Amino acid sequence: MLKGKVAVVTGSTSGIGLGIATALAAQGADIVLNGFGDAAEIEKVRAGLAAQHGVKVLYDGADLSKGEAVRGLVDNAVRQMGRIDILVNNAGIQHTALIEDFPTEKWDAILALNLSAVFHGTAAALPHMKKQGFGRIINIASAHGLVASANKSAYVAAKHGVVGFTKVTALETAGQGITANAICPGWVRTPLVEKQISALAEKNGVDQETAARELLSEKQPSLQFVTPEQLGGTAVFLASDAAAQITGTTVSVDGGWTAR
Amino acid sequence: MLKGKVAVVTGSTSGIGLGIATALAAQGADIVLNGFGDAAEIEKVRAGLAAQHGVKVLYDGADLSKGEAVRGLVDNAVRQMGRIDILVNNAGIQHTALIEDFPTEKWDAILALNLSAVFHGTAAALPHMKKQGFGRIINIASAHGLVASANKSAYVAAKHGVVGFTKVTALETAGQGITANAICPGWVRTPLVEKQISALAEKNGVDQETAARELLSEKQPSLQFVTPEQLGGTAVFLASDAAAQITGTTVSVDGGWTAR
Amino acid sequence: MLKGKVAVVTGSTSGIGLGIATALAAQGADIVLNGFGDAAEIEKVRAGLAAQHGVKVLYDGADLSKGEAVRGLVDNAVRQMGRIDILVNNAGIQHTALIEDFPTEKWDAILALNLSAVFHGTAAALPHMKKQGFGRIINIASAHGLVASANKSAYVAAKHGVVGFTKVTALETAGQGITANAICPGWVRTPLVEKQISALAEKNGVDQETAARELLSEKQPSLQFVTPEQLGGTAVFLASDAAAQITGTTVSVDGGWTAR
Amino acid sequence: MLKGKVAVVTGSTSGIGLGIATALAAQGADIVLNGFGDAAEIEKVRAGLAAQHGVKVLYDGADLSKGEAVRGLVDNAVRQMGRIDILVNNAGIQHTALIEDFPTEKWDAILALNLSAVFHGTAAALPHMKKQGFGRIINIASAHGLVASANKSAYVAAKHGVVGFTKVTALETAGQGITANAICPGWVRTPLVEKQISALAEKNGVDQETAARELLSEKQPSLQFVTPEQLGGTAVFLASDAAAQITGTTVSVDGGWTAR
Ligand SMILES: NC(=O)c1ccc[n+]([C@@H]2O[C@H](COP(=O)([O-])OP(=O)(O)OC[C@H]3O[C@@H](n4cnc5c(N)ncnc54)[C@H](O)[C@@H]3O)[C@@H](O)[C@H]2O)c1
Ligand SMILES: NC(=O)c1ccc[n+]([C@@H]2O[C@H](COP(=O)([O-])OP(=O)(O)OC[C@H]3O[C@@H](n4cnc5c(N)ncnc54)[C@H](O)[C@@H]3O)[C@@H](O)[C@H]2O)c1
Ligand SMILES: NC(=O)c1ccc[n+]([C@@H]2O[C@H](COP(=O)([O-])OP(=O)(O)OC[C@H]3O[C@@H](n4cnc5c(N)ncnc54)[C@H](O)[C@@H]3O)[C@@H](O)[C@H]2O)c1
Ligand SMILES: NC(=O)c1ccc[n+]([C@@H]2O[C@H](COP(=O)([O-])OP(=O)(O)OC[C@H]3O[C@@H](n4cnc5c(N)ncnc54)[C@H](O)[C@@H]3O)[C@@H](O)[C@H]2O)c1
Ligand SMILES: [Mg+2]
Ligand SMILES: [Mg+2]
Repeated sequence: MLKGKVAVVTGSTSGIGLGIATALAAQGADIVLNGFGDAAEIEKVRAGLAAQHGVKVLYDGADLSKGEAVRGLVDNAVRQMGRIDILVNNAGIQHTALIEDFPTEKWDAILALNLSAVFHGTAAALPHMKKQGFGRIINIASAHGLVASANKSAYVAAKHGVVGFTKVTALETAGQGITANAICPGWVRTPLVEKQISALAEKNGVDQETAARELLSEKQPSLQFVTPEQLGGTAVFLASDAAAQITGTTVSVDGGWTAR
Repeated sequence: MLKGKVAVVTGSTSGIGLGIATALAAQGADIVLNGFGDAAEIEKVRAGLAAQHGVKVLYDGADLSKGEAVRGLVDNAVRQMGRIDILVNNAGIQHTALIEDFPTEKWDAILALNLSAVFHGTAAALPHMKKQGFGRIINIASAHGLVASANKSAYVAAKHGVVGFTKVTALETAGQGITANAICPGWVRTPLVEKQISALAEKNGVDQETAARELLSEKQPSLQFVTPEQLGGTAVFLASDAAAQITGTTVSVDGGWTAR
Repeated sequence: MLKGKVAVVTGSTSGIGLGIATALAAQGADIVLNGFGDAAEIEKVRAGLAAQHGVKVLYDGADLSKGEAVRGLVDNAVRQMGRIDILVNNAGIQHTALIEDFPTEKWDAILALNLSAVFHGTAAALPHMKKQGFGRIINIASAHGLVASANKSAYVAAKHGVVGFTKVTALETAGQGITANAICPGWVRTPLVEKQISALAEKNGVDQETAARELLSEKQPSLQFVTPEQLGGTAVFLASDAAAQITGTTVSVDGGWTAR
Repeated sequence: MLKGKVAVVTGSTSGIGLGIATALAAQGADIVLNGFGDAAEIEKVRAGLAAQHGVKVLYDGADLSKGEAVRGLVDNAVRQMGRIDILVNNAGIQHTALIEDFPTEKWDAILALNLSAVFHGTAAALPHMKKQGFGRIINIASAHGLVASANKSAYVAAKHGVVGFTKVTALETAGQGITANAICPGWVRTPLVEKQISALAEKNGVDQETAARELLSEKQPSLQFVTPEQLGGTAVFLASDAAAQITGTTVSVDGGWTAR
């Protein structure tokens, strides 16, 4: 379990990040939620997790496109929660276009959130974790941090960068009670993916579910979506003492995507 | 938990395999132990696990250098235990030499046990797992399934081969309720490693613990050995429902060995 | 240019090996051919090659499924041709079946040729190359030495093993004027592949070309076959002085196969 | 040979880029040089290459930290040279510090040049290359695009990003006459590396060559630096027709660095 520990999960107001925050709360960790969406729904999520699991849950609406706001999220988590044991760098965005059609604003935004926010959050966390002699940094990269798809240049570059950055984090902290690893999921049916399902159904003139199956079949041999609950379990495992010597690596949760 | 499941762990009379078997037993799985050793000592291990964890524990001493014995171990497991849910292919040997000095006899032995036993065990298990709609194949590869060292050609080749074979097992079973993955440890201070520590101590004319630290420092950034307990916890995670979409991949438990 | 250097190409009587042997001949290297087939055609090829490029081209029908025959091929290349500069380990075979249906004989034969022949070939070549202070070992692995496909367990395992073995070869020879690398081709339209195209045509009820394009389309983004000519040019590059510090690595010639 | 072709080589006033430009000029390619340093020396280099190899050589001093300047470099190369056949994305910078000490300005500067300039350059080049039905994009990544070192977070992230980006480039252009690949060098003794040798020398209290040897032995099994001339040869090879199906891959020129 994780009783007495504090976890900050970026982009945990929905999707994968909410599944990870929920799993960590279920292990007894105090939680800092973060991310956008509807404020009433966010408060319900926050109060609900605290009540259900009997842990402290805070919400910090920092916009993680700004480096100082990311560092502020971590530093304020320590101020309010008293420590930071687990940092899950999860917030991310997507945009698809051919490289020559890829707007520079979109390239910049994807690098800022999907890559640079991992840097800033890690930089802010590490002095605390070093003083603690304990930390777990868990970066949510992607199958796209190990391999590529067409039309996803900024996202694939960013996710590859996160994988490299995770390795450096591990090497700088090796032996200090701190590990850093990157979870690399295949498809998870969140709004990030639903948008691309919708696009494919339009392009192909089929219904939504036919597009969903095709999207899966192209990439994911199992023909099964990964779930936020599975990814929460994986984060819980990396946070555990069994994973004390798992550091600087990727854990692919992808139904066979990268095996072929 | 793994109540009502049966796990076979090859080479589980000592070292890593025993740590894995013990961890799975503690989650409530029935266990088939395998490997060599003293009758009284093995029986104490077997009877002690059964009594401690309240599970059935069989010992089958089959020599896994012969394909027919490996398949017979899986057969005997199903015969005596009723089913097979988890196969951990762990038994392995080492031999160090320059490639041009490498005894063909040792090349052959290392491939037969370190690689071919995985094929034979997997082949025997899969029809059961496929009929059940459930299975977990957990191969114990190495950091040497992903990178190399000098003087370990048969071992690196076999372990690389295990990684490839794992991927194919996964693709053949995708979506069928079965996963196959390879745990890739760094240094674990078993007799397999102690022999190399001893060899270094004599070569460099220092004491055992200086040789121990140098063996670690050369490969493993954390400067800490991985433990059988940690690898057992890693196996338990791979066996769990959270890992239902982790397939065809490697899990490096190596203290940063492969990150640099 | 490779004037006054000697290259052994295993399995060079046909397909990829022939392409490599040719390209190296055209660079002024002495050749030892090897492989199976009508001895009249083999003299025609061997003579044609010797005449056209002004090089000594020998032939040796050694069956490389046997360790001592492989070690013989090399030593007899040295006795006859004076030296060995380039060893290309290329001979290999394929067999498709589910793991549980894979005959042990086929498993064993695929390992013996596709993997163990590389060990035996290398073990023999090394003493000469080392005393010479120059050598190039070029292993013909595959995309399947890096990723996997369903139904190719022995092939994928041996080919991963070659990649691993190549790395160890590099490390043991580092700085000694010798490099070892593995070329990893995607689909090359040889009989080894024609066989599989034919099977797919029958399975789907389509002509040979619809089957070929679909085979390509599945794996190879460029939708173009790799050629023995190209693989030959790749071998030539690896043999050049520019590649002096290219060691222990793979060169993927695969039209994008491993990129996604 | 590359007669009639135009190559743009970023940061080719010094080091690896100059080696690559030189190699390409020698094959008959017209060259656009770029980068900083002494203007009189740059002119000697530019006029020298032009006269030595009988090709047109232009200097464009665009500061590639600005995306518009990178696109301007490519667009003006097409304007002044008639076409663009080969784009070598080479310019890069280094800064070493622990993650928590790493200045944001240096993080941003490294991503902008070492990663974003690769996007901007590629984006400008692609419409031209697609029109022409021929293109070669050669990205100078690093061993640090595939593995990590402590204290190099921005550089390792950027270089991993370049490896990912190269893959997406390959997939988007697959079959169209264009390839995109990433050359991944180990140590090359440029001023980028000399600065590190100097810091090591002062850290350890040794002379420069003791520090050079130690920097070498830490990472590079061959104990030999890679040369700009070798990298030029590799670039030339990738520009060749033999590499027409080499796309979306890395070519490691690293003396065994990533093998272990
Ligand atoms: N869905 C998938 O198939 C998939 C697969 C692999 C990896 N990933 C990665 O998982 C992570 C989460 O993705 P998801 O699919 O759950 O997406 P999602 O859109 O459902 O969730 C994104 C979360 O990030 C938050 N967010 C977005 N911009 C933010 C900002 N500027 N500051 C703070 N928060 C911000 C959102 O409010 C939300 O909480 C991403 O990094 C994504 O790249 C997703
Ligand atoms: N110790 C390490 O640092 C390390 C690191 C990475 C991977 N590994 C791998 O982990 C596995 C276990 O290694 P370990 O260090 O615990 O070794 P170990 O020598 O301590 O134990 C090996 C086990 O396998 C059994 N065994 C040996 N030959 C057998 C045979 N022919 N048939 C049946 N059983 C046999 C032994 O009886 C013993 O139970 C091996 O596959 C090894 O390659 C070990
Ligand atoms: N064809 C492809 O798409 C492809 C792709 C990637 C890698 N490869 C690899 O390239 C290599 C050659 O393949 P290919 O397509 O040219 O096959 P091929 O069937 O066209 O040629 C096989 C060659 O090896 C020889 N050979 C077979 N068994 C031998 C033995 N026991 N001893 C000596 N020689 C023997 C044959 O005589 C022939 O010359 C193999 O290692 C294969 O795994 C092929
Ligand atoms: N030296 C090595 O060991 C090594 C190893 C692997 C990869 N690399 C990579 O090789 C590339 C070149 O490295 P090098 O060692 O030759 O370095 P170098 O410093 O000797 O050369 C760098 C070149 O880039 C130019 N440059 C710097 N900033 C620029 C800017 N804003 N706009 C345009 N040009 C600019 C410089 O003027 C110079 O021409 C880099 O991408 C580097 O990361 C270097
Ligand atoms: Mg793939
Ligand atoms: Mg390494």
